[PDB]
Amino acid sequence: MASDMEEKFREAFILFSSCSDHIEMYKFFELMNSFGIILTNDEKAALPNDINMDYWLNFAKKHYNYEQ
Repeated sequence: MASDMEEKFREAFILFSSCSDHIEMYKFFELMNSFGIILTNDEKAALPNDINMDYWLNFAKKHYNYEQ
């Protein structure tokens, strides 16, 4: 389900951010790739410097491939 996935997204943010309010950019790349999300270079360059859980949840709901 989508709710199932949102809980997976949340727990993964906690893991990849080491329990922090903001995730380092290179760890954000690891986090998104762990869910199959591949950004283009200039999409990466457009990410804001400060990435919190709500940013990641909105991002993951937009980019995740629910077919796979």
